[PDB]
Amino acid sequence: ASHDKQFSLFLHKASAHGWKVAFVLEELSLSYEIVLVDVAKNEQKSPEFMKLNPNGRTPALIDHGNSDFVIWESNAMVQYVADKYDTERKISMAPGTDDFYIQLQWQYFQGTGQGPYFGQLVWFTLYHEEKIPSAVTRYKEEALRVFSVLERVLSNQEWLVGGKMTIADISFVSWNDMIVHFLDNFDFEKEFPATAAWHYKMLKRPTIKRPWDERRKLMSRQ
Amino acid sequence: SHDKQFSLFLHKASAHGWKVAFVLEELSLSYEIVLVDVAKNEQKSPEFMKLNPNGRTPALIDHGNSDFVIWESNAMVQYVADKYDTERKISMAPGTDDFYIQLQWQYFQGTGQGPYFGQLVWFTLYHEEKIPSAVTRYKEEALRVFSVLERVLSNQEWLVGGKMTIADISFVSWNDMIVHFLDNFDFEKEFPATAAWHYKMLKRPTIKRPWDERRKLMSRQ
Ligand SMILES: N[C@@H](CCC(=O)N[C@@H](CSSC[C@H](NC(=O)CC[C@H](N)C(=O)O)C(=O)NCC(=O)O)C(=O)NCC(=O)O)C(=O)O
Ligand SMILES: N[C@@H](CCC(=O)N[C@@H](CSSC[C@H](NC(=O)CC[C@H](N)C(=O)O)C(=O)NCC(=O)O)C(=O)NCC(=O)O)C(=O)O
Ligand SMILES: [Cl-]
Ligand SMILES: [Cl-]
Repeated sequence: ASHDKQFSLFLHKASAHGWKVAFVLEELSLSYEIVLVDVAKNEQKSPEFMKLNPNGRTPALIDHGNSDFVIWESNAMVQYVADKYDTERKISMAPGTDDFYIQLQWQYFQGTGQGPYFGQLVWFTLYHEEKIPSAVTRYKEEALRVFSVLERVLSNQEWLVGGKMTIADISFVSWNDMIVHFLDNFDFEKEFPATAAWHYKMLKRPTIKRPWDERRKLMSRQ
Repeated sequence: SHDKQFSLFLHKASAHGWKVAFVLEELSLSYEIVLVDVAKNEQKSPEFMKLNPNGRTPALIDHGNSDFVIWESNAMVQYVADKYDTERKISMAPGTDDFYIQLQWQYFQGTGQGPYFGQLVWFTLYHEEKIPSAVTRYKEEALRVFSVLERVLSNQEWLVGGKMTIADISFVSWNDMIVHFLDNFDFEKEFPATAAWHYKMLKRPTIKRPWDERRKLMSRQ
């Protein structure tokens, strides 16, 4: 509000979800200011943040270029910015097309399949009040299953939809980079070669590397 | 093998396929239910994985659109509503701000209600080990989901656009299924606005009819 960027992006630094939106904003050359919402201090349950998102979870977006339009759910945030602002369709499918709905299917797989299950692996590994190996194993195996699904497609085609990198592919990047540290003796390239190549190719793009380097800086020992 | 516009592949006990059936009914679109029995691991069959590489129900084939195949229940709903609800009886207009609010709520359903409700069911009934702290974690999360809905629905009739849409409809099947997994739970007493909203939708014949079909199928092994 007291910055001149088109978007306010509210995120928690350790989360996969806000940075995903940042990747897309960078790709689309849209200006944004990050506003940190510190989940470690329970700031996501503050009245201020819950006015933005009644779910009380990060991230959320305010589009100051559209009369301060507020939207949450990281995948819906991505869809909103791509549909409205990716005029040249550099990284998104045209609305209405069959491909748009396949692009949507893949984002729902990311949001409902990758995200919550990766999140439960992290939860039972680090944050649950007791250590439960059967629960950790359940979600470790699920993470590997998710990689296998991606591999089954990406070993046969370059990108998830439309013959080029889109918001569907981009949406997996942050969680995929985060999760490898929670898997046993994990060699990404060895175990899922096509998925690894796809992941690392995206991560080399300066539009994606810059915010990801910023996350690393924010989380690093100051 | 049938003359209906859609083949809807679902598992009878799942919340997700019936949600799609509700929307098909609302839009007077013809469909044939094709059961994929998860109890027999049919969701990992070669035939089904050709439809959905994730190997989870449901999936859709639109025989009115060159046998278009799509999976993820919320994406299936969006496709059907965007393409066929031209009068916008139960959906927001594509492109509009309200479309993205409608999308936000469907993602809350798909990423927030569904997976957490599903883990409650999992740790209650299906996990090899019985783990009280896991059951507690997801019971509390289910109640939290209701509290989010209540925060909104106590102040406005519908989630978006001043009308019942696919956003509201998407919560119905799971909200009926979950209450049997909660202790000492009186929906109306605990979350009065959410309860009234839910019960109103469940009463619609477009929703009750497929839900009664679910009951029928559930009753027979
Ligand atoms: N579908 C939503 C998901 C949004 C989401 O997951 N937001 C997280 C980002 S913080 S990152 C994920 C977060 N981790 C934690 O809460 C651990 C914090 C640790 N104790 C500390 O002190 O830092 C978490 O929610 N773990 C449990 C789980 O995933 O089920 C959040 O706000 N969580 C806070 C809350 O729920 O109150 C979207 O895509 O936008
Ligand atoms: N985001 C997807 C979710 C799709 C989904 O959850 N599909 C389920 C429907 S069956 S219902 C949910 C299912 N239940 C079970 O696996 C127990 C089944 C019992 N024995 C019976 O016979 O009904 C399950 O996946 N429980 C664990 C969890 O939710 O994490 C499925 O195919 N599961 C099979 C699989 O994953 O192999 C969508 O919305 O489309
Ligand atoms: Cl975030
Ligand atoms: Cl199903």
